[PDB]
This record gives sequence, structure tokens and C-alpha cells, in this order.
Amino acid sequence: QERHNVLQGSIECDNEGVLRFYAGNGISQALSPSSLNTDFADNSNWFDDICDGRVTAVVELKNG
Amino acid sequence: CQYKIYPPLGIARVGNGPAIKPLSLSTPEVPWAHLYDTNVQYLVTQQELEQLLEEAFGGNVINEISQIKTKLKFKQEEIETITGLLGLSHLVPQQQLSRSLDNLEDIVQQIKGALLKVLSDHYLHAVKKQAQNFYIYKCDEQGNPVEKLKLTDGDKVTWRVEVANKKSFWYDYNNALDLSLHTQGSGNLSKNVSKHRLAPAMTAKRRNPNVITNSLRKQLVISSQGSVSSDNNTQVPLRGKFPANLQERHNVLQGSIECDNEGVLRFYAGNGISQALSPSSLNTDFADNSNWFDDICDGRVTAVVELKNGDTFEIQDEQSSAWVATTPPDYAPQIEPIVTMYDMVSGAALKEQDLDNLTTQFSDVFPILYRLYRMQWVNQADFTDNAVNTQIRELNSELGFAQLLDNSASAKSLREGIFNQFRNPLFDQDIDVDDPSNEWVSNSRIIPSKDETNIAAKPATSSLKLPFYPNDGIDYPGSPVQWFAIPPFMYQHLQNWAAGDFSVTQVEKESANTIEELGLFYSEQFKNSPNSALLCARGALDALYGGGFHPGVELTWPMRHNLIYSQNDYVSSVTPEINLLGLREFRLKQDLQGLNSPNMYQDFGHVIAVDNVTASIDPNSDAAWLWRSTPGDLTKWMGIPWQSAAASCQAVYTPEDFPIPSWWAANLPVHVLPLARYNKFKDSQSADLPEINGMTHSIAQGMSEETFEHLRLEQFSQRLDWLHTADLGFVGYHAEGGYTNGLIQMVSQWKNMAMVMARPVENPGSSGIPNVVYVAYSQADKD
Amino acid sequence: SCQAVYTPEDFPIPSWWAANLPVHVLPLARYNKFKDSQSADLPEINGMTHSIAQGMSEETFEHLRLEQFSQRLDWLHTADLGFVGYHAEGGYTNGLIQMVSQWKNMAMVMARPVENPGSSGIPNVVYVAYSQADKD
Amino acid sequence: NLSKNVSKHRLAPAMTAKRRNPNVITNSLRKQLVISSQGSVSSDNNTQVPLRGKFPANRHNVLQGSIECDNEGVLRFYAGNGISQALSPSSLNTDFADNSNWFDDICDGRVTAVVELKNG
Amino acid sequence: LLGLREFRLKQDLQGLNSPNMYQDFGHVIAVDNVTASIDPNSDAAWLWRSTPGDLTKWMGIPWQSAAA
Ligand SMILES: [Mg+2]
Ligand SMILES: [Mg+2]
Repeated sequence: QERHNVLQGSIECDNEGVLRFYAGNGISQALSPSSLNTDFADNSNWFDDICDGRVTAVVELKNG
Repeated sequence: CQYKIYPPLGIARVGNGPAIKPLSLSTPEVPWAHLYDTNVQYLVTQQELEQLLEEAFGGNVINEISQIKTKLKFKQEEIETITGLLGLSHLVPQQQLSRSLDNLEDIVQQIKGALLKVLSDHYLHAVKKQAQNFYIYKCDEQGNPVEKLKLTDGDKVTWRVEVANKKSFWYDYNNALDLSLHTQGSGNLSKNVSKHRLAPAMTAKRRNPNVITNSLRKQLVISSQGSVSSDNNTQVPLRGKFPANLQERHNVLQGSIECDNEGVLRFYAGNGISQALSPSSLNTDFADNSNWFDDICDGRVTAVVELKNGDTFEIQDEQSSAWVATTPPDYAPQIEPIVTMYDMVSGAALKEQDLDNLTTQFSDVFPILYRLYRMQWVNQADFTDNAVNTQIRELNSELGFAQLLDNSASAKSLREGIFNQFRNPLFDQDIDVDDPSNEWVSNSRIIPSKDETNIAAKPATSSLKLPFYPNDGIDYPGSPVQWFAIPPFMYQHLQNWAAGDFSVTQVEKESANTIEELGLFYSEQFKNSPNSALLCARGALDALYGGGFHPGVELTWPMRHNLIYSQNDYVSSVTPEINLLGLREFRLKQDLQGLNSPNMYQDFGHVIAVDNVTASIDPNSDAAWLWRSTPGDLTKWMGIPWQSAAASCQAVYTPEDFPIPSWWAANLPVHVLPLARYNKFKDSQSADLPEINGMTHSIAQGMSEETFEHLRLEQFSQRLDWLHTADLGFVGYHAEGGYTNGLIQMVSQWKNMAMVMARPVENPGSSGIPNVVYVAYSQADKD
Repeated sequence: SCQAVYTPEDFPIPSWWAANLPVHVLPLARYNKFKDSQSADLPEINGMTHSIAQGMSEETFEHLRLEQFSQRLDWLHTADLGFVGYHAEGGYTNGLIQMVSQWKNMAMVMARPVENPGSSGIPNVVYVAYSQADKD
Repeated sequence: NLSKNVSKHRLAPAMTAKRRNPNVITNSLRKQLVISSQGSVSSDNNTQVPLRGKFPANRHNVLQGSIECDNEGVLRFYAGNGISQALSPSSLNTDFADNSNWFDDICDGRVTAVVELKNG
Repeated sequence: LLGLREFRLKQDLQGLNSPNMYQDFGHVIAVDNVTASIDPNSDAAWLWRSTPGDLTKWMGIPWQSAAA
């Protein structure tokens, strides 16, 4: 099974504690080049780099 | 003349098997050497991979391992050590061997099975590469190759190969331009075709027409080169780029070369990878798809011999150097095309008006009958709808094939009855002349265009002649050139045979009671013929197609003209008494500057037309470069990518169901006998197996012997469309199938198509099944 | 659309409703190449000349009969359903479209006799598909 | 109308062209592909006369036009109704120029007259 | 205002009954046929001597697809 790397996003935090979340590069692809995405919504053999999920954090103060 | 390379035109076929000797094939060096060899393995087998894996072991490997079992899941330099020891990274990427042992936990068997699985995933059932061996022969007899070069201590040979692909740079293939070329006629093409306008040559536009100016169109040409010497057997890749040089670029492996210590060059074609520059560019045309590249190539092979005493011999002139072309796989290597590319070389040297001087032996006519008979394994019409093949079975059944070798009057009607069924390449029979402006219209069965007209067809008044294959003139309904004829010089042999104007030896007669007995006899004549250099020259081309050319399979119509050869001479019969169509010394015309020729990127502007071919005939002309090949010139005409041309090289259905016309079935089969059926007729009723011919032992042995043998022949008779031996777009609920999905899917599925291999039937009993059958292996068709 | 549904595995080929819309049939052209016995006194016997049919061994003659009997043709190929001609597309959808006019030209299966099957293994009653395309 | 440069410098080479409706073979059978009609009208009668052919010729009636003459001798020529059709509904005209199995009611042809004065 | 001209087509005076009503050049037409047509004595000169149907036969069939 050939696998494809999918960049779903990138995250970074500055020194003030602000999280910045970047989406992917807009890369969508099928597992075979001959699989064309001819339907508006439902194309088998395709993936894209859209995603969604859970954002949590832990705050740690100097006093422990 | 000192040394020469053989063959003069070598052939290597693409395949996804590895470029290593144990798992590859070699282009035939002796014609007919293996026609009944039931041990052939044209796909990589489990046993071959297991053997490769065993040899990769120890080496100290086993106790280099054993030392680490004690010392403990592994670490990376931990197994970085125990790869590299194996010597497998030239077969599978080193990455994937790493994580294959990552997933692990007798440890020298957890190791093997994990490695065998990687090798099997990559190579099990893969289409083996057919590599060409090239040899240096020493000369005098003045120009005759006496013996292969034998290197002594201090002697060295260096080989040089320069190849290119110009398919994406060249013109659309619409039809063969030589169909309108004014000629006196050759051994390969009657003057009637051009003289009576039977199949006019069309104009053709450029492929990839949006790339303008010659300078930018150079990017459409893929090229590479390399050298190897008898002083190092490391294999060298021939790797180019497409587009060539923010341009996204693809590496293209055009082939690989290696030379052994004895000075033999072995040339491997590419992996069969074709691709477009954008995934959405589909290859929907049989021949002309813009934005596509493939890894086919062709080019110039030269060498230098350096002897111990300082002497140096350059093998670079066109009389002594060679050419190599790569091609689609041969999916039935033991099934020969009825007219081969070697036959085109032979016919190119003959003038049509001189064919009255041709001398004929029975061994000149036998190949036609034998090859047509063997088409039954790849084409339904030649199994069940070919009256000549059925008459041969009739003769074989009473041990009476030798009557065909009788040149006397009492056998004349027998010979004539067979000859009269063959299409005459004058293309002047079975026609009615409009305007005796005069158009020759066939009154036999035509092949309609897909562009239908709901007007009643004109009823055919003449029987369809043999063979039942389309031809160069397929575009023109009612042209006699819609259908294939054996070329003028081979038809002349058959005509002489029918007339009784042929010779044959008594020794041949004594081995001629069946067609197979005589074929075996003639195979022995090739095998013991002492001219190994010329046999190798012929063997390279006798498995390639010689018609029809639309564009063909491996090569196309420029090969049937003497203008493409710098030398083309008859040398001898295969045997002092037995012609077998003869042995010849031929050489391609070559541009000696190769990739550096100023004509490497020539064309004729917005279109190519037969007028350009007409202008090229004069060797002093501006256009003569067309015949003086630079790398890429032999294959540039062919379909781009080759896979959609292969998917288009199948059946062409007529309104009448039978016979089904087939293009090139000897090399791209059309109807095959699948492994699933072989497994249902190979066994005798007494076989010591719990399952016999797909039945329980008890059921197989309970039925009558007569019914048992009938079931065998029924299974033997089930022929499967070759296009259905892999998923070419017809698999699944409401799958569309159809012609165009075949073209598109063949780019990935070519490597999964059925491969035809001789197999034994140990005890056919009275079933009628021959002792050697030709069976098509694919994953879809295996049960 | 009521025909074969192909799987990745070649065999067996699944068929929807083959008793009423056949999927693989025995054409008239094949019937005419196995219905005769070798003793027939016709100028053509089972599609062979009298000379050839009677010259071959009786075992080979019966083998040829059974080979012909065994040749089954896709029922969708018994009329022009869009696959006929040079570069014809064929395929599923052309079949749907062309059946509107071609349903009346599809092969019709009818019981027919084999008077003397001999040792060939062919039954005395066979079911033969008649169409204009598959008659020859 | 056309510079010699176009041919001289091969700026746009003429292409070969195959026959439309190529499955109809022999000149005699291809005459069926031609639709033709004729008619006459006179100063004596302004009754309109249809120019009506058949396709294939010797099946569909093709009104190629209509002619009238008024009492002053003026000929009025009307064209057809703009009807184009294929011999089978399933034959779609997917090409800009070259669709087999299709006919239309376009035509062109020869216009002649005879003047008959009272003095003979 | 670009002038006024007297012009007339070449005509085959037999019209629908002309022996050249159903002429063609075989399996293809090509510029070679037009080249030969230039010579008024050629067997291709009929190209320029119109019989009914000769002006519109070149155009797209049917005209509606060509218009779209
Ligand atoms: Mg072959
Ligand atoms: Mg029923």
C-alpha cells in the first residue's frame, strides 16, 4: 500500500502564549491518477487535507 | 572490417520485474528455440524470490544476527547493520526494508518472512524484463563474423549506449505515410496501394501543439546515455527527465546496462512507467495524447576494443555498430506473429517486379502455415473459424501433413485449395472498379467506421480471405487494404508452392507427418545452424510484428523500406539444404553523431505529409535525415503512451459476429485460455489428487470415461477476452467498461494482463487436448 | 442493464436474469458447425468441405463438434449495441441507448435437434440463439 | 483575398479529409446521400410550389425551399424550415462539421428562365 | 464605396443531369486535387463548374452544430 503524507495543519505558540493554527496547503488527490472527481460531493478514492478537531491547553504558573 | 556488434538491432521489452539476470528473460538469439518449452516462467515466481532471498543469507548473516539476539524490537543502526549485509537495496527502497523489521518483536525467520513479503509485494507475478544481450564478433571472412570476441588478460571492451524518446515531440499517428508514396513496389508493399489510391496517407499535426518554437520543443525529448566496460560489472542506469532541460520534472528510467567479464553487454528496458504532467490529463486516444510521456526509447550502441598490446578498435561506423529499441512486453513469447519484422527486413531488399525470380522451398512457406496454426492460442477466429487451421488438424489426425510437401501434380489441388484462401497483397482481387478517377471497392466483407449510417450495407459477394486481421488501410471502409495480406514476397512463395514450383528434401518429408513434428525438426535446424551472429540478428526481430502498421506494436512502417538500412544482404540459407526464409546481414542507417547530431530535433513544420517522405528518398536532399536515425527515431512514431495503443490493439468488431477480427494477437493476445481452465482439464481421471479438474475425486471418478474427457475439452474450449484478464474498467456494479476506459486503465493494468505460457498435459487420453497447451496466467483468471 | 456484473475474479461471471435475458448463448453459427455427423453427404459438413470433414479421423471430427458446441457468445454481442466498427466505444451506456432500437434484433434462443451426436458428448436437444449477426 | 505567404511559408497546411458517411460504399450507393429537387413557376399563376427532396434519396421528406412567381414576373425563393435530423434518434451531432447519419434542409442550385413575349 | 461589379458563377449547364453531379476524389480529398483542378482540361476541373449542391456541400452537417 503506497501511503500519502497529508499536512492537515501547522501550529506554533509565541512567548505570550498565543496559539496560531495554520490549515494545510490545499492539496487534494486520488490514490490513482485515473480516478476523476466528477461528483460535486462524493468521490471515492479521494482525500483532501481539510480537518477539524480538539484544542486544549495546560497553564503552569511559577508557583507550581 | 575488424569487429562488429550483433545483433544489429537489439530489442528490450519493458517490465516491472527487476533488472537482474535470475529474474529476467533474454531476447531470443536462435529462432524457434523454445516454442514447446513447458517450463518457461515469464512472470516472477514465488520460487525465484525465495531463491533470491536464500542467497542473500550468510554471508555470516545468520550469526551476525545470532550475536544480536543475545544482546537483547531493534534499533536503527542495529538493523542498518543487518540490511546492507543482505544486499537488497537495489531491489527495494532501503526505507521499506527498515520499517518491515521495525514491526517485529527463529529470529532468522521472522527476518526472512518479513523480507520475503516485501520482495513479494513488489515483484511477485511481475512481468519479467526481456533484456537484449549484445556481442562483439571478430571478422574476416571479409566482413563475416567468425567467432565472438574472447578477451584475454589485459583485453578490455567498453560499450556506449545513447537513447532517446521523441514520441511527445513528433507527429500524430493517423496512418502510414508510405501508403501514398510513389514506388515501383517492394517485397513488402505492392505499388497498387499508392497507384490506385487504396489507402491515402493522411496529413498529421504535431503532438503537444501548444509548445511552440523548435528550441522549446526540445524539452519534449527524453534522452540519456551511459558506458560500461568488461572491467566492471556494475549496472548503470539510463535516466532522463521529462520535460528535459519552476518546471516540475519527472525522472524517466529509459533502461539499464551492464557488461560482464567476457565483454557481453546486457541492456534492460524501463519499468513500464507512463505518466502525464497533470493527473487530470487522461490518455483517451489510441496514439496521440498530449501532456504524456512514457519510458520507451531507442538509440545507438557502439563499442571500443582495447587489446593488451595497445591496439584499439573503434566499433562506431554504421557497418559495425548497432541500435537498440525498447517496446511493450510480449504477452505470448512462444506465439510468433504471422509476418515478422525480420520478414520486413527480408522483403525490403526485393523489388515487386522481380518476384518472378524468387526461388521457393517448402521451408519458405511452412512458417506462414505454422504461425497461423499457432494463432489458435491467442485468437478465437484461428481456433474455431479458420478453415485452413481446421484442414491442418484434419491432416495431422491421419498423419498426412506430408502431402503438403508434395510438389507433384497429384497434390496440386490440395496445395491450391489452401493457397486460394489467402489474401493477395496486390489488393486487386475481390473488388469492383468504380469508373474503369477509378476507385477499387471491395466486394468482400468491409470493416465499418464507428460513425454509423442507417443505410443498408451492400451485400458482400466474395468470401473473406485470410488472415482475418485489420491492416494499414483500416480507416477506409471498402478499401481492400482494410484487411491484412502476407507481403508480396511471402505471397509469391505461397504462389510458387501452390503451382508446384518449389523444392524440399526427403529428410524434411520424413519428419512431416504432423505439423508439430515438422516444426520440431525445423527448430532443430535453427539450433544447430553454425552462424550464431546472423541467427542472433534474426532472433531479435522474428518475435516482433511485421504488419499491419497502424502504427503497430513495437516498430512501424519505415522499417519496411530499404532506405532505413545502410546494408541489407542475403548471406545464406539457415542450413545448406534448408532455406527457412534465409539469413541476412543488415545494418540500420545511423547518424554517427548520435545525440549530438544537428538533426536530432528536425521536423517538417505544422504537419508531416507524404510529400515530406517523397522528398526524403534522395539521400542528398534536405529531408534525407528522416532515414538516418538519431536516438529516438525508431520509436517516435508509436503511440504515446504505449499502453493506450496496446489497449487499442485488440478486436475490431464487424456487424457479422464471426470471425472476430484481431490486430496483433501473437504479442497482444485477444482470446486466451486462462489458468482457471487449464486447472479444469490438465488432469487424468486416474490422477492421485483429492480434486481432479476442479471436481471432487469421487465425482471425477464416478463419471464415465467418455463424459470425463468431454468435460476436459469443454473447459479447454473456453477462451477469455484478454482485456478481461485484469480490471480495465468493466469490473463492478454499473461499471462502464468500453474502449476508452481500457485505454485509460491500461496505464496501470498492463503489468497485470495475462501472460501466455506453454504448459503440459501429461495424459490427454482421447480428449483431443494436445500434450502442450498455451495458458494465460493472470491474478483475475486463476480460478 | 440486466446482464453480467463482473467481479475482480474472472469466474464465475455473475448474471442477473439469464433465463429471460440471456448472458452467454450458443449461436446459430456454432450450431451449423456441430449439427452434422461425418457420414452426411453434403458438399459442406459442419462448416468444412466434404473432403476435409470425411478425411479426418472420426475422433477428431467429434472433437471439432464439441469445441464448436462449447463456444458461447455474449448475448449483448448478438446485435450492434454500440461496439461494432473501428474505434467503436462499446461499453455499458451505449448498450442501454442502442437497445431501444436493437431489442428486436437480439438473439432468440430456441430448442433445435442434433440427429446423430455419436460419441461427441453433444445432447440430442440443444438450445440455439438466432440473430442476424450470429448466423454466420 | 489571400496572400501567397500562407502557402509559400506553410503557415497553415491544408489537411487531408476523409469522406462523410464513410460506410456507404460505391459511387452508385453514395448517390442516396444527395438530396435534390426542382420546380418551375410562371407569370400566369402565383401558386407557390415546394422544392421537396428525400433523404436517403432514390426515408424522410426534406423541404429544401419554395418558389413563387408574381404576375410581374418576379421570382421569390424561400428556404426550408430549418429542420435537421439524423436517421436514428441516438445519432448525436457531436462534431462541429462532420456528423454521419445526419441531413439538413440547406441547398443550392441553378436558376434559369424563359421569356415568352406575345409576338411569339 | 468599394464599387459595383458584374459577376457570374461558373455553371454546369446540365444541372442535376450533369455527368459530374456525383464526382469525388476517392477516399480522401487533398490540396493535390485542388492543384489539379486549376487546369481547365483536368479531370479535376469540375470542382469549379458548379452543379446543384456544390456551394453548400463543404459546410457543416447539420448547420446547427457548426453554428453552435
Ligand atoms: Mg508473441
Ligand atoms: Mg426464459
